[PDB]
Amino acid sequence: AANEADYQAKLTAYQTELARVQKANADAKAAYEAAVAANNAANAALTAENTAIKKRNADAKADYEAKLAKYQADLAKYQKDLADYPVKLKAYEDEQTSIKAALAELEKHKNEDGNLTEPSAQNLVYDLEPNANLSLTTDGKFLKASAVDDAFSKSTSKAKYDQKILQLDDLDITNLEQSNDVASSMELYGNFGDKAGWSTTVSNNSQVKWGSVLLERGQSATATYTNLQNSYYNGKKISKIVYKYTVDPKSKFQGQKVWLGIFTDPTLGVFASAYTGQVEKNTSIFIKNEFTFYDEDGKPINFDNALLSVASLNREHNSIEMAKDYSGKFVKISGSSIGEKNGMIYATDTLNFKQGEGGSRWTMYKNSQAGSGWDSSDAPNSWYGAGAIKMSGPNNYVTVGATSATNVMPVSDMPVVPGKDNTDGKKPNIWYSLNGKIRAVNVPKVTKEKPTPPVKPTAPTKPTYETEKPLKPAPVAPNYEKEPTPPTR
Ligand SMILES: [Ca+2]
Repeated sequence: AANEADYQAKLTAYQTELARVQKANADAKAAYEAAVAANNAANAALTAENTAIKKRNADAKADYEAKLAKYQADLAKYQKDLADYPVKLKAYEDEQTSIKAALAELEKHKNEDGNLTEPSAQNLVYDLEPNANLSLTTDGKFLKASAVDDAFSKSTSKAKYDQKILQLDDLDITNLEQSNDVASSMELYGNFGDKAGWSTTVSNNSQVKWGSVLLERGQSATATYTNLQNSYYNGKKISKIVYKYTVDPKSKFQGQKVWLGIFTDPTLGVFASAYTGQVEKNTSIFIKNEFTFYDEDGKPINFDNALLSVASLNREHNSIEMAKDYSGKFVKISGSSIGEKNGMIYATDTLNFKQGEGGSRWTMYKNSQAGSGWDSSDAPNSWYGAGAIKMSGPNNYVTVGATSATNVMPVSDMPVVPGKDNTDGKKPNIWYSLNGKIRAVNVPKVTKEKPTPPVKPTAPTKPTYETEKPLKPAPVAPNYEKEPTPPTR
């Protein structure tokens, strides 16, 4: 019995100790598991973070190399321009000095025939653009090329048409006023394509193409000319021109419609007509012109006394072609029949159709007389029917048109041409163009652009790389203590 009691006492001690050791390990395991949880959360986040870090460094690297490609190019252009700067500037200064001297010399002849009364250089080179592209908007009607062709083949222009000639001033617009003549967009017509061997009254040294529209008073067509290759302002390339043509409500042509033929070559101008087959007395047709020239960057060019040519201002015994309501200042060419009166530019004192008639000095068309044929782009004395307008600013305008003489002055103030009636009706149409082809003689031209100081590009900011962090090592397994040995009797 004594042993048994002893054994039981030892047994109790064992059981209690065993319990302690177990609870101790259980708590030890609880901690280990908690450590494992944290370690796993740390690595999981560390992995996802390292992956992200890997991505960012890749992007930063790529974006950087992308900036270097652009930099490498801009830097190459900068160094090149800086190298050329002095040579370009020299050409500029040299020409400016040359122009200054030419102008001083011209001062001595400013009152001689063909000379601009107020000596000036022409900083606007704008006179030939055969490859120009035309795009039109309008609040009027676009006319099918086939409709224009059919119109030329009928009525008053038929005789010429059958002779392979497109006589614009004979075109009867009566046949362009039907709904079936309206096109869904601009269409070109002229002596090209299947009519490449035909003649037109617009030019006799080149093929011409034009888009057509039918407009009423107050309606307009806005032409955007691009792909210009030979035009400049102060030597800087002119890449685009936006020109808006509006039918002047004050036009007195009979009827409500006007045919507008806009040539793809902007320097060729436009043909405007309300001619319906018969001449009209007390008639007129005026077209308002609003235009802006743009540089290569699409920025409007702010003219500084550019010279706009206003030529071929015909004045017959019963008809006056004129320019009015214009921006800028009129500059007269000495000896020219063209002057300014009552805010209008035209042959103010004499006619200019035939020498000896109405005080005209020369005949507009070629004949047996010396100096005849002044009305042509190449005539040496084409200045006889021309003048100029000095313009400044990015937005300029001028209204050009033809009107019966009786609308401008009483018959009593008119030149008399024996055998001709000054009240004779006329056709309400006109061809005209506004460009930089000044007809005055020896006008100095600006061809060298003043270079701007090259702007050095900035090397791209170095990429910011981040390092990936080392993954955390797993927790160490705890060393659980042994359990006591049960006692024996
Ligand atoms: Ca003319």
